[PDB]
Amino acid sequence: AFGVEERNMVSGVLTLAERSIRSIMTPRTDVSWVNIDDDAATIRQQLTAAPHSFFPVCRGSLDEVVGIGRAKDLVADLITEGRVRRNRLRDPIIVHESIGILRLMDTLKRSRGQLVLVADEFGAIEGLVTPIDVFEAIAGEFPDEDELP
Amino acid sequence: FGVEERNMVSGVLTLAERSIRSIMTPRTDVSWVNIDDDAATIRQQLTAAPHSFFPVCRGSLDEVVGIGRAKDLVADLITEGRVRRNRLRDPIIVHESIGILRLMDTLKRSRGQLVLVADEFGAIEGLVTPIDVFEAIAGEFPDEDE
Amino acid sequence: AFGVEERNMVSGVLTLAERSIRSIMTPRTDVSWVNIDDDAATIRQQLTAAPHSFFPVCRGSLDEVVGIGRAKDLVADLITEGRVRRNRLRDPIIVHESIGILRLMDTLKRSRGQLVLVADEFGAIEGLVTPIDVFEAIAGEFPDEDELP
Amino acid sequence: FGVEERNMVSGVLTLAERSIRSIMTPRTDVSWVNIDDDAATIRQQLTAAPHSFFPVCRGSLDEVVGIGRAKDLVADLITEGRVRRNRLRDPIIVHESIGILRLMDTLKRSRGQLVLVADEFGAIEGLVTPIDVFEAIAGEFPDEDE
Amino acid sequence: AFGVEERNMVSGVLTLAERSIRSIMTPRTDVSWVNIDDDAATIRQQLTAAPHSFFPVCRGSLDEVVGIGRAKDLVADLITEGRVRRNRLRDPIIVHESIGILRLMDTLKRSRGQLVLVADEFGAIEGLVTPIDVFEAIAGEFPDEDELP
Amino acid sequence: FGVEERNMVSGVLTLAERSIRSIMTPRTDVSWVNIDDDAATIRQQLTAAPHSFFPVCRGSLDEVVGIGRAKDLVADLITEGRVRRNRLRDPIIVHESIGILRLMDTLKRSRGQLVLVADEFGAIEGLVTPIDVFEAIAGEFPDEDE
Amino acid sequence: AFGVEERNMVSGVLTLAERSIRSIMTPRTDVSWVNIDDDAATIRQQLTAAPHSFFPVCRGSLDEVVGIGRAKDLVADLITEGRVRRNRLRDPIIVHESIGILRLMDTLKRSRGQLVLVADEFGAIEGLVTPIDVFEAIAGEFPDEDELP
Amino acid sequence: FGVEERNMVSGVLTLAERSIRSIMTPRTDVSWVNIDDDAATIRQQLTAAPHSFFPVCRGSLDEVVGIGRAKDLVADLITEGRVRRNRLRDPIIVHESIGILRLMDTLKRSRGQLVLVADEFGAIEGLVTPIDVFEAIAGEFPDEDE
Ligand SMILES: Nc1ncnc2c1ncn2[C@@H]1O[C@H](COP(=O)(O)OP(=O)(O)O)[C@@H](O)[C@H]1O
Ligand SMILES: Nc1ncnc2c1ncn2[C@@H]1O[C@H](COP(=O)(O)OP(=O)(O)O)[C@@H](O)[C@H]1O
Ligand SMILES: Nc1ncnc2c1ncn2[C@@H]1O[C@H](COP(=O)(O)OP(=O)(O)O)[C@@H](O)[C@H]1O
Ligand SMILES: Nc1ncnc2c1ncn2[C@@H]1O[C@H](COP(=O)(O)OP(=O)(O)O)[C@@H](O)[C@H]1O
Ligand SMILES: Nc1ncnc2c1ncn2[C@@H]1O[C@H](COP(=O)(O)OP(=O)(O)O)[C@@H](O)[C@H]1O
Ligand SMILES: Nc1ncnc2c1ncn2[C@@H]1O[C@H](COP(=O)(O)OP(=O)(O)O)[C@@H](O)[C@H]1O
Ligand SMILES: Nc1ncnc2c1ncn2[C@@H]1O[C@H](COP(=O)(O)OP(=O)(O)O)[C@@H](O)[C@H]1O
Ligand SMILES: Nc1ncnc2c1ncn2[C@@H]1O[C@H](COP(=O)(O)OP(=O)(O)O)[C@@H](O)[C@H]1O
Ligand SMILES: [Mg+2]
Ligand SMILES: [Mg+2]
Ligand SMILES: [Mg+2]
Ligand SMILES: [Mg+2]
Ligand SMILES: [Mg+2]
Ligand SMILES: [Mg+2]
Ligand SMILES: [Mg+2]
Ligand SMILES: [Mg+2]
Ligand SMILES: [Mg+2]
Ligand SMILES: [Mg+2]
Ligand SMILES: [Mg+2]
Ligand SMILES: [Mg+2]
Ligand SMILES: [Mg+2]
Ligand SMILES: [Mg+2]
Ligand SMILES: [Mg+2]
Ligand SMILES: [Mg+2]
Ligand SMILES: [Mg+2]
Ligand SMILES: [Mg+2]
Ligand SMILES: [Mg+2]
Ligand SMILES: [Mg+2]
Ligand SMILES: [Mg+2]
Ligand SMILES: [Mg+2]
Ligand SMILES: [Mg+2]
Ligand SMILES: [Mg+2]
Ligand SMILES: [Mg+2]
Ligand SMILES: [Mg+2]
Ligand SMILES: [Mg+2]
Ligand SMILES: [Mg+2]
Repeated sequence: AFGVEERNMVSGVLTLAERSIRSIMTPRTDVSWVNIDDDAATIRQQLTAAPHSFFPVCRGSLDEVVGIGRAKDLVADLITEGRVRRNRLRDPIIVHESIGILRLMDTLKRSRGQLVLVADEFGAIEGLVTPIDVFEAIAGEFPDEDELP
Repeated sequence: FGVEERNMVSGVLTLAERSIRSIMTPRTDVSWVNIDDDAATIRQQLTAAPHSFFPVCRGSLDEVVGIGRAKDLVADLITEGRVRRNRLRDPIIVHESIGILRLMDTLKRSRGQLVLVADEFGAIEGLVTPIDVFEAIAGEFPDEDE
Repeated sequence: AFGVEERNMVSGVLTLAERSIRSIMTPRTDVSWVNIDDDAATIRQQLTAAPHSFFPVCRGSLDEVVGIGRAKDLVADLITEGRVRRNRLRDPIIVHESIGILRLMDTLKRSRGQLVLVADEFGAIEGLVTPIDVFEAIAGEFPDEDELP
Repeated sequence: FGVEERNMVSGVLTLAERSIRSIMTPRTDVSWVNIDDDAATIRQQLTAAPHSFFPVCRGSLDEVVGIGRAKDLVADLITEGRVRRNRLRDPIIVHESIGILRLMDTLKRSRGQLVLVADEFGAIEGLVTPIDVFEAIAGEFPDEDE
Repeated sequence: AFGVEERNMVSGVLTLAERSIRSIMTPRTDVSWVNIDDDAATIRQQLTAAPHSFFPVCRGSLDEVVGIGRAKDLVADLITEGRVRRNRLRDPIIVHESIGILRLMDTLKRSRGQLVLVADEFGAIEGLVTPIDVFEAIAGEFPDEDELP
Repeated sequence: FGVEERNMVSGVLTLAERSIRSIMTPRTDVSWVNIDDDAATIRQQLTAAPHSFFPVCRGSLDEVVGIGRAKDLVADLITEGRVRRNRLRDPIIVHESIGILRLMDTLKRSRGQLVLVADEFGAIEGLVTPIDVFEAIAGEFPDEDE
Repeated sequence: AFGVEERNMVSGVLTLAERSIRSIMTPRTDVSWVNIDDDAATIRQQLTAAPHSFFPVCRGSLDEVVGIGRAKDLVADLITEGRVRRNRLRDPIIVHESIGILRLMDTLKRSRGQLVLVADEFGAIEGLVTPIDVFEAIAGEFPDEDELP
Repeated sequence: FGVEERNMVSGVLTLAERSIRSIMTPRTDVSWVNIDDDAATIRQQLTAAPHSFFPVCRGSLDEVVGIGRAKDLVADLITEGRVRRNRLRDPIIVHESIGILRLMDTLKRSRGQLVLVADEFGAIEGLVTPIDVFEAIAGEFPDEDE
């Protein structure tokens, strides 16, 4: 009744509680984030080149997060107003890496499509996670358009 | 405790038995862009919906021209006053009968783009993304507007 | 002799004196304004994307109004000189929101096509108004190209 | 007082009786761009006139190619040395006999663009914007050069 | 043997010594100058939009002249190096407006195709002049591509 | 003194008697761009010469394709690796027999662009700008390399 | 058995030890270098316009070298992130001009395709060299795409 | 000492006797871009290899479409999602039998671009750059990955 795919997924589920958030998250070095101080042309190019829809919007560096922006809203602001509208950003959802995957899933269920940032106590961004990252731990890779197929 | 794992295992072991119809976003809930709408109408639709990809169609849902990314559509609508057809992505379309395991292989190859479910005559029955499959294993991940 | 359209317009006229400027003006959040400190490419994009012909030109923020610019003149300056020519701007016409619509109409008649800014005593811009905004209070919506039809 | 309201009400109640001819900017006062003029001539014309939209024509007013926004025309003239035809807006044109109430519906749909008034043979009789109708109700809103 | 054209030119010659440099020069407000602090895209656009070949290159404002640049050299620098190369600029030739046209002609003969700046004792640029400006005083207008024909 | 004026008046009164041949830059001194040269060669030629406008030709001077502005040619050569033909200006060409007064009217209409002097078979005899005429009245304004 | 080409190359080899690094290097004035403080559009244009693959990446001026960048990596960073990623740069290899060509060849053999900078004791960049520069001293010119053929 | 010079002189005096085959990068070691690969695959290939120029081919090495510069290919892959054919450089191709001296003349004219070595039927045998010739005189200049 069941085959290799199911067995692998069941194994995945039974190891979630042992794996770290660090092991599944998109790491700091691969975070795509918008520097609100960049010029409109630069940001616009970045938004179209990335496969992602939500972006931390920050002032000068990744750790200086002002909010989370939706690409489709950001592009509109940048074209018509020449800058990101700060008051249109969503509040970040942020967790510590130590909470583990089961607790993180509860948070992701409440995040309504928004990425979750992983940060230390001093506010340093360690990475970010979405439901896809957890699902991959169960069912295997769903690579982005700019990742190996 | 241990319940979350038990429930997820149960979910996995019933995947091959459930239909695509039972997990997909149904036709009635599809957000799609009518390329013949005026630009202000489409712009409003795009910001109001929570989704990032939209079928882009001429006049009705079944008349699919391509799949558009909202962030690209928005820029075109503002700078060109219309959706640029030649910027749209090719649709990925499956028949509902292929089952969830086969659909998962397709979704892995879709690289983030929604997959349309259509009959042999081209009628769109719904659409599906990896989240829809994940929900069958792990419970609901409600959209912003749900 | 008269029908629904006339009755509605007459009702509109007979309620002008009761309605506030706030209720008819384009509000602060929707003001399209040019930041004289932005680069030429950014401003040029903003001017072509907006349906409007006149723009407050400001230094760094909306409240820091230097003058009112005509898009067709601004585009020329930006292309040929790389910047807005400050000395070519028109002096702003500015009223307090409390003056009411009848008095505002007198001002609009004298403004010769230029938008009127609505500001508080401390110089904070609350909005802007043109004859179209008053006419809409009488005759119904005349939506811009980027507003719902 | 109360006079402003009385006068505006009187204006409203005589709208359906007045002709489009009586409120429009007449042919003799139309500012239009001759696409065959040299760039410096058109640039000067555009800055000197108070208007934002111009019929763009080949050789004479009746030979309308499209409607141009001054801010767009200016950029083309400087960067390309000529008016780009394919950037012009489609003209909106009515017959003078349709009356002011019907014209108002057209103006609401024109989204800021002037409406041309022309006869059946294409002769341009004048043009009209919402301001021209508003003046019939509320009195004059003189242009910069009036 | 001679007609209206000759008579007009002879009149022009016989009034040169009475006319001021101010009356023939391109005035300050119409000087096209490059701000070395502008970004490459802005300057490049300015150079192609202008009909002129030589440009004062200045730091922040017209009066802060660093040298005179040749458009064809400037464009090359801007594309390949992203900035104007200061050491490639030519030294400015500068006169006071009071020297009169006959003396200015001697200077123009020595300027080898380069525009001459007209400045006051405090270094404020009042305008610029080339042989065309003097010739126009004799023979009538030779308008630029962006001037009325 | 008074000599400068006397000499300039004498110059004016002999203009209608002098030939275009006698004031033009002769064929042998024409700087022209061979569109078939490699980009580095043309770039070097453009910086080395003092002139701003160049006939752009295919293989030989008489095979004129258009007139190019150095600042435009340079950008094309760097970004495209070649001269873009469709960016060139239309040549203005006169016969040497028209005389200086008529040539002056042409130069006034050329808006800064050099005028070519050619025979009926298309052979380029030289070129002329307002400076060449001015020199006939006022004495030499030597180029950087003269 | 041997002809003019061989004789010339042999002469070249027998004079290497007498020639200076200064005589073969690309001099300071012709170094193509990336200013990490420039905007993405400017740098991108510079990278495509130059025939070179490796570039010193510097902060504000050539002497302030942060590392050596590979064009293909830089372009990717600039498009997707809007800036050069400093941590992806290679460490510079730097020699003093006095070491002579034979010693420099040993260094070039170890540089694995990366250009070698020539600098004084105070860190002023005098030029840069690759194996092509040495080979030209033996076998004659191999001009770049933007150099005379 | 004096040995480096002696060895280099020996190298020079055996150039005309050595084959192109003996100095070229052989077919098996050619890095080439398959234009039909997906963008992420090509992007990874380009960053991983130490080389700057790549033959760009359709399906197999012999099906050469053009030569691409990595920095240009990368930009196209990110902005367009594919290699733009019309941006590629024309290949320079020689037969292995022409010998090293003649090849050096070709390399001097190639302006930095690799030269392909192919047979009369179009089979690519290898490729060569000035470094390959220099190594025959002066010893190895190993690539980053060698
Ligand atoms: N701004 C971002 N920067 C880096 N990675 C991101 C970003 N947003 C999403 N991701 C990653 O993209 C992958 C797919 O996640 P998904 O929820 O489908 O987002 P999206 O479709 O917006 O990329 C996940 O690995 C996720 O961690
Ligand atoms: N255009 C669309 N119309 C209707 N539902 C959609 C659309 N795009 C995605 N969905 C649904 O939204 C839910 C979340 O899917 P996800 O892949 O996160 O897409 P998104 O973030 O773009 O909404 C899924 O149930 C999916 O089927
Ligand atoms: N710079 C501006 N920013 C925001 N709204 C504006 C601006 N200029 C005009 N408007 C609004 O545009 C609408 C139409 O006004 P109108 O006088 O026709 O100006 P325009 O044609 O220049 O847009 C009115 O609601 C007016 O308040
Ligand atoms: N191109 C034009 N030629 C002549 N009159 C015009 C033109 N455009 C507008 N008008 C007139 O200018 C007056 C103000 O109209 P409005 O809609 O404010 O346009 P604008 O601000 O562009 O002049 C109206 O009487 C209108 O008919
Ligand atoms: N940088 C400049 N800014 C403004 N006017 C200029 C400039 N350079 C030349 N001119 C003006 O252009 C006109 C033609 O002069 P000319 O010597 O032919 O220069 P060019 O061909 O470079 O424009 C003259 O009126 C001259 O004063
Ligand atoms: N392409 C060219 N080849 C040869 N002579 C030229 C060329 N362009 C201009 N000249 C000559 O240069 C002199 C100065 O003319 P001018 O109009 O100032 O041009 P420019 O500043 O571009 O050299 C004149 O004698 C003119 O005939
Ligand atoms: N960034 C650079 N700036 C200036 N010259 C360079 C640079 N990189 C290489 N060169 C020069 O280019 C020529 C060819 O060297 P080569 O090793 O083939 O590098 P590339 O192919 O990257 O240009 C040599 O003269 C070398 O000194
Ligand atoms: N696309 C390629 N595939 C395989 N080898 C290459 C390629 N390009 C260059 N080479 C080899 O790399 C070595 C260094 O050559 P060089 O001209 O410095 O090129 P690069 O710096 O681009 O690798 C030479 O042996 C040359 O044959
Ligand atoms: Mg990513
Ligand atoms: Mg989602
Ligand atoms: Mg993962
Ligand atoms: Mg991934
Ligand atoms: Mg939905
Ligand atoms: Mg996704
Ligand atoms: Mg849902
Ligand atoms: Mg608006
Ligand atoms: Mg108006
Ligand atoms: Mg309103
Ligand atoms: Mg409105
Ligand atoms: Mg008028
Ligand atoms: Mg309007
Ligand atoms: Mg009027
Ligand atoms: Mg000028
Ligand atoms: Mg000159
Ligand atoms: Mg003059
Ligand atoms: Mg002039
Ligand atoms: Mg010459
Ligand atoms: Mg000139
Ligand atoms: Mg001369
Ligand atoms: Mg170089
Ligand atoms: Mg190399
Ligand atoms: Mg050398
Ligand atoms: Mg060289
Ligand atoms: Mg290799
Ligand atoms: Mg090379
Ligand atoms: Mg090797």
